[PDB]
Amino acid sequence: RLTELREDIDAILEDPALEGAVSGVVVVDTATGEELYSRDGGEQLLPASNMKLFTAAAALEVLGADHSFGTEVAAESAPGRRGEVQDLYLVGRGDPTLSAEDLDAMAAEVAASGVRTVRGDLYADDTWFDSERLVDDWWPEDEPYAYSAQISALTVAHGERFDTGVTEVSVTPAAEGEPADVDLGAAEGYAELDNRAVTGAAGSANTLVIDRPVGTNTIAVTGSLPADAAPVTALRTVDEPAALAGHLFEEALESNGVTVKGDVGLGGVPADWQDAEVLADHTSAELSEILVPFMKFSNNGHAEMLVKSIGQETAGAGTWDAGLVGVEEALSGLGVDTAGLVLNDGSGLSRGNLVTADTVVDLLGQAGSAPWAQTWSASLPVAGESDPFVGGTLANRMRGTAAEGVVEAKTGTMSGVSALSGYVPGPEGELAFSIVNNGHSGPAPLAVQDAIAVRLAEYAGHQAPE
Ligand SMILES: *[B-](O)(O)[C@@H](C)NC(=O)c1ccccc1Cc1ccccc1
Ligand SMILES: [Co+2]
Ligand SMILES: [Co+2]
Repeated sequence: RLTELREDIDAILEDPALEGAVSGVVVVDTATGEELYSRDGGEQLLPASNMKLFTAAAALEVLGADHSFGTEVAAESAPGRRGEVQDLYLVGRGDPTLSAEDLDAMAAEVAASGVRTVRGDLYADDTWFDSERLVDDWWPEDEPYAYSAQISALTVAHGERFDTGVTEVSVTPAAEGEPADVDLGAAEGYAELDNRAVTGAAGSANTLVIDRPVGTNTIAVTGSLPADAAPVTALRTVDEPAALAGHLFEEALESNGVTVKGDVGLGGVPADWQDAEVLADHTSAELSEILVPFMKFSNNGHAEMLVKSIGQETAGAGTWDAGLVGVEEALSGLGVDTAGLVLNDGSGLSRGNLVTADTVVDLLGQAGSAPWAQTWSASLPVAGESDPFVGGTLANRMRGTAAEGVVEAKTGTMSGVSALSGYVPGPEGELAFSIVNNGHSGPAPLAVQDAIAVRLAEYAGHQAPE
């Protein structure tokens, strides 16, 4: 095809959805190196979550595909005869998957290694990273939601998708007139609850709202929920994620016969502790396994944690500023030319980011030529696949088309921003593309993205199913 394929994409790209918008669309054969389509490939645009590609590759570079994260528990000395200690520390070192059950097993160890009592205070130590909890230009009004999760070294991850810094809020109706039962889940007895919610008559106005008023650690429920309606689970953030982890760990300890007589709160392992006793430790799966629930579902926590991890590796500075310089650096070292990159964050959430479709495709190029390449591939959503962990953010797109089970792309979405970028493998060769829609006045031009994606899939020796 080539110029015929060009014509096909030229046709797609006029669509009345893309009215008033800029679009970096770039296609390259991995093998031939040749450029197969270009348009505004050098234009600066916000990537939203496509930023994640840059973060993922950097992290792979700087930490290696087999890097593992640690949590541990420490006291100044071994427990004393009746099984006692003074202060006690739960210490995060950036594990983006540390779970309530992981906490449990660590508690069980503290018991197993002799401790009957924490006769002083328990600290949640998250100082491996700085404590700047949110990016300069993140929007305040987003904060209660999961994707705006606070960023902290010590952070508990909820459910199999390892969403950090949240709690699940359960809202279950009673009967018409009667109020509704609200659970804060993991955050119970950590965050405040202000339940003004009320079950309404069956099949009526659903007007429920689960909020955390800016600057507070209070879950505000308000509005109505119909009696016949199904129970609403809902993911919501909390302030100081390490304090929550502290609280959960108190719960864990007491639940393993370890009494905690003092306060729970934030604290760093003191410098005057030269022979600290590591009573318990946990180790996350290596970075390879972590990239999946990260990239599949586009997890902001993980991204921004890895930036601060890149920060700690290259500079010993668990900080966006260093993490970010260590991102630019990593990439330059990968062959990627970063002239057009503007880094504000690692997830894409920052409006302050900028990219170009060549900078993307460049990166895609350099990535498939890598010791890690394979694990990089394993992270990206694969179109039209039911199983959330295969489909990721593309599970419900390009179904029953050439691209289904073929195209390896990464999504990026925001009020005025869309993006699709990855690999089109197949019989007639591998292929690499970037489509970065920006400023479109309506809904995210997903039809265009998908229509182009299928085009390439056919171009690779695939057929639409029947
Ligand atoms: B990325 O997936 O573009 C990511 C940075 N976007 C968000 O986290 C985001 C921004 C604004 C509103 C909602 C969300 C969540 C989201 C949006 C699309 C796909 C996945 C998650
Ligand atoms: Co509790
Ligand atoms: Co096929």
